[PDB]
Amino acid sequence: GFSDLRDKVVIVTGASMGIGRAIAERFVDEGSKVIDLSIHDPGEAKYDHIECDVTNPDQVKASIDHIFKEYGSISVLVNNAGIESYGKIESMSMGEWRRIIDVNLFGYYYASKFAIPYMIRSRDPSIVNISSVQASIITKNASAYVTSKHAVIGLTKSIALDYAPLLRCNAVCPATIDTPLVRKAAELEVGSDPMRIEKKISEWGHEHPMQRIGKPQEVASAVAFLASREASFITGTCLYVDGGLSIRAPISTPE
Amino acid sequence: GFSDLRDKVVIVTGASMGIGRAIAERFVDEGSKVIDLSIHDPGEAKYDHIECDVTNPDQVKASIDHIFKEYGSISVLVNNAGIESYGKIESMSMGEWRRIIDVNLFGYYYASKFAIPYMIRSRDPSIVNISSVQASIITKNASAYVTSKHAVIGLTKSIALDYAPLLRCNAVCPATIDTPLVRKAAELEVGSDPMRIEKKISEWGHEHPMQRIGKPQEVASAVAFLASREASFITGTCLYVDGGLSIRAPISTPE
Amino acid sequence: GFSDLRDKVVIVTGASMGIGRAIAERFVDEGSKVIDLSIHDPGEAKYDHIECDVTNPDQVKASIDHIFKEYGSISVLVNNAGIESYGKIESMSMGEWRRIIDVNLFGYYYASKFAIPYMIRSRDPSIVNISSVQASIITKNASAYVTSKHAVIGLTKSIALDYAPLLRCNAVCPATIDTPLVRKAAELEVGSDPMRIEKKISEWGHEHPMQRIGKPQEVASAVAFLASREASFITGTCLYVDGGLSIRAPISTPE
Amino acid sequence: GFSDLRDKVVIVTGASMGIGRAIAERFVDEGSKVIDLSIHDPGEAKYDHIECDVTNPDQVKASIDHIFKEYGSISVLVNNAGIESYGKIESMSMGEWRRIIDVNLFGYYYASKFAIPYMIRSRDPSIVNISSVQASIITKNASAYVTSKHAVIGLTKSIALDYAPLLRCNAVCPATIDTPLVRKAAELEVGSDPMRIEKKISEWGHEHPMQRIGKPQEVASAVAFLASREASFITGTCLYVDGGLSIRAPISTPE
Repeated sequence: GFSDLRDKVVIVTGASMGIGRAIAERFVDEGSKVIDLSIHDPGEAKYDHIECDVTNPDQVKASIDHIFKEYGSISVLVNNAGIESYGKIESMSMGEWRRIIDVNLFGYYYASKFAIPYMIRSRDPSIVNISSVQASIITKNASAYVTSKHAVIGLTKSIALDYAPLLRCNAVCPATIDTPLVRKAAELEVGSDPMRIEKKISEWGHEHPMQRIGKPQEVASAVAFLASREASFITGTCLYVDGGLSIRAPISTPE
Repeated sequence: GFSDLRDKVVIVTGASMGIGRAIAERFVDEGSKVIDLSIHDPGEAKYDHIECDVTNPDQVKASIDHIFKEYGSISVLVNNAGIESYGKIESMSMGEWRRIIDVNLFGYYYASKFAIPYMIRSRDPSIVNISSVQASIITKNASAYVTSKHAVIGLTKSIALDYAPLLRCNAVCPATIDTPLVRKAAELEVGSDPMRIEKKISEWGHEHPMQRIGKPQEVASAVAFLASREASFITGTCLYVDGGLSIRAPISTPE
Repeated sequence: GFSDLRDKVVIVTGASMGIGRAIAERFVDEGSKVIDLSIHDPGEAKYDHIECDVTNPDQVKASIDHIFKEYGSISVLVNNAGIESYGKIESMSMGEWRRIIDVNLFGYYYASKFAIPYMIRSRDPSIVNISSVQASIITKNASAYVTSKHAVIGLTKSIALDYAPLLRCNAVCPATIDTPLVRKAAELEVGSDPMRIEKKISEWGHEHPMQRIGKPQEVASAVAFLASREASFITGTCLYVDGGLSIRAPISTPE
Repeated sequence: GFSDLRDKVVIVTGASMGIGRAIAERFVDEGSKVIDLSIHDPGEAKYDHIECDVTNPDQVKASIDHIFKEYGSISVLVNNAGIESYGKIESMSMGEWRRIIDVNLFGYYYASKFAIPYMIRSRDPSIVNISSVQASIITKNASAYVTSKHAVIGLTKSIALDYAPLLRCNAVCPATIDTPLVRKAAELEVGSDPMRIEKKISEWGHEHPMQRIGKPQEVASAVAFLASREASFITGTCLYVDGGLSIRAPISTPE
């Protein structure tokens, strides 16, 4: 582990499930003081939780003031809350398309905007944004999702450049990870039959050079590294946690 | 020139000045039937113009519907309309930040969403999105702008993947170009002295390996190429027109 | 076409077949004075040919002096000559691995090294290096090939930076193109049966968003553009001619 | 620290000084059994050393064979040995240019080629190649160096794709780091005045958003992370340790 994360105040958005939850759980294991900002209840959890809608600037600011005055500081902000729906730019309603941008992008902008003034009062604060391997190689009929993930990269670089050297800001670009959302994605394609869903997830896993999809904990490992002093000279980049997906051309060669 | 562009219907957003105007004029010179969609009147111009605010999806749709009925088709759409304001995430109001995203990203989404259905009714239609070199290397205190330009790359890949092989979609990533916006950016730093401004612009020029800033017609050449059949197997990419800016590290070496 | 290429002296290496030949043929159509530098005879061709081994620095220099003194100048150098063989870093002999680097990299370095002193005496000389989409997304068991293609990108950037603004240097990154080499690649996998080879090539084509492999002429179009004045502010980049291959993740989504 | 590294056999090339020495010392601190393969003796060090010229494949193979017989396995290989000389493609002799490629690229190919067969006999082996920020943004008159660093990225992807999921392979892309090589690079520009040298180094430091150059231990932190199980789903990528250098455009904006 990273001993410097102990006792540090860490905020994770959208951590009541999946990747966000594995991230919150890793920081708890690192001895940090973790606060989950999300609309859903994480139920039984080793970390604190605050009902908060990341797209509601008034709720976000208030939740961040509560954390700072209650804890005394904020060292790490992990922007993770996000969503996805499918459809061509032609069929998906404009409302649904803007909503995806609002959650996946504006939610990061709001949390970052209000947390930064408090974070820079701490020693070496760090922000980690969860993007996607789709900030590079993309999927079909995911216009809004793909756009928001590219936008997150731009926000990450600009925050990194605007606040260096006091604060660092990096992104994590995961490929297919074993989460409920990915489970839903499979289902929306092969039905509710959980065994077919397993064959589907397996097909995706085999497209990754590592021959399997990733685990939430593996994304959390990258987040913990980037948030620690071990990444002291690392800022403005995306650490790809994709089992080699982004460097693989789907073209066979003689074996 | 690119002969296949003659007589084809080409829509260019924000073509009343700068890069947009240079793009419209190049297509006119190619013999294309050009329509400018912007809020400002380009005065005496060889291309057609329709008053249109790209952040208004209803006006965008109406404008595009009208063009199709009046001209019979739409083969090329060039999304160029954009704006830039400066400020740290903490100082720029949320409204202004959001307004930059509205024009720079949603404007491209709206124009694309409504033109595509018509475009796929023509032979090998093409869309070219003007992004920026800042889709890779960025400037300070330009959070909203930088974010919007990264987002445009995502939208570009999505459209390219969603509609290939029927329609192609690419972007152009310009570095510093001689336009009113850029002259204004310099003025915001050095004042109205045409001598002190030329100095600031010459400074930026010397930062580019080509030792000068680009000309609008140079960006227009890249747009015409990508919109033409000379780029029939090119889709989903960004053609950098940056005089080498994006590949230069600002670290001296012996000489 | 690009009227500025007329009467210009253009050198193309490895142009007795495939991509290199389509490139030579395009410049001839542009009215340029084309000279093919290759070890094989292009037979009946509308352009000049000089028996030359690109890996032989003495042969390269001599061939370039012959061209310059005979023609009076050199405006464009297209480095294309290359090769490929398959095998894990473990099985392929070291001799075969170095040979691939020698042809795909050192051959570009030699031709560039000797042509540059003559080119910079011309107005706006241009160099175009043929790399590959594998300078980004790669194939398996192609260690030496993939490495050489990444190296070509580095050589391109450095030549661009070292000689700007007098001379420009760019690369073209093609994906699967209909060439004899690609035909051989298929065969080495599915046998000599030309019909199975067709089903194989078709499978590759369908992996590209454009749903087909590229044509040599389409690569030549990109080369002609980059070599012309239309690309006057373009230097140090790679123009991807990949039908969208490099931006596509091999992950299905709900349709 | 990364507990899984304790007791594992780690080979580091060019670990007698600078980044290489910092990497060896970090692994020693992790409890690993470290062996340095270089031509220079690291003097009194906690890690083991074997006299070895990485451009000699026979000596590399012999050294690696010996390590495996003496230690029982090899879990990590860190390719770091490298050199840098400056000069325009026209002035640097072909021999020196080629020598840079021999050490910087072939040295990595040789060490990897001979260690891999042994490495796949251990549990989750890992290779980390030290590339450079110049695999993206480059410096002038560093043709061979820049070319070699791009090539290293290609070799890295290939190894990653060829041996996944058994073995992982990633690279680290360091910007300016405080090492003897860098101090020497500065001296080549400003002389031996420790005051004038510190000035040159401070100049380079201010070019990085972090406002300082990196420390060798910071590069070592990234290497240890990638070599550990904390990066089990990370392969084929380059982790940039550049203090933000690669995402900064050298163009001023109002403030």
